[PDB]
Amino acid sequence: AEAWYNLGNAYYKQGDYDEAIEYYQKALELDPRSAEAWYNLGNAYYKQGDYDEAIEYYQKALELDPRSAEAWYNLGNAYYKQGDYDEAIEYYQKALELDPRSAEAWYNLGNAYYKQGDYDEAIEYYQKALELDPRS
Ligand SMILES: [Cl-]
Ligand SMILES: [Cl-]
Ligand SMILES: [Cl-]
Ligand SMILES: [Cl-]
Repeated sequence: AEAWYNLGNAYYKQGDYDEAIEYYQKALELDPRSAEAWYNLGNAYYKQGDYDEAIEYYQKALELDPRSAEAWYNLGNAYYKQGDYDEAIEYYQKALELDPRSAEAWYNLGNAYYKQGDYDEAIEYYQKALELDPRS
């Protein structure tokens, strides 16, 4: 499983996402408990703009490792890309539970409320993002 997974990563690093997907799937066929293989398979589909597959595979990663702030944040991003702003808020909130000092998560939480027309909530979360990164 380790050699298929790292072959997938060597493709992913070059932006060869079709091949990354092929080889991550071979890794998972052999070891389906690898949170990291599911998460990176999700990432390869995300990079291709296939958000339905990204969401499916991030959800599997997070079943195996619910302490992955990165998987929560990227699941929020995949739902944001689909215009599902309440699910973006749901998963950004989980990422911030695990890393309250993530300027990126505060900012994207702000952008989900902005897309809903809740501009005062957006202001609140952009203010938190700027408390952490005043040069953004
Ligand atoms: Cl992970
Ligand atoms: Cl889940
Ligand atoms: Cl929604
Ligand atoms: Cl919160």
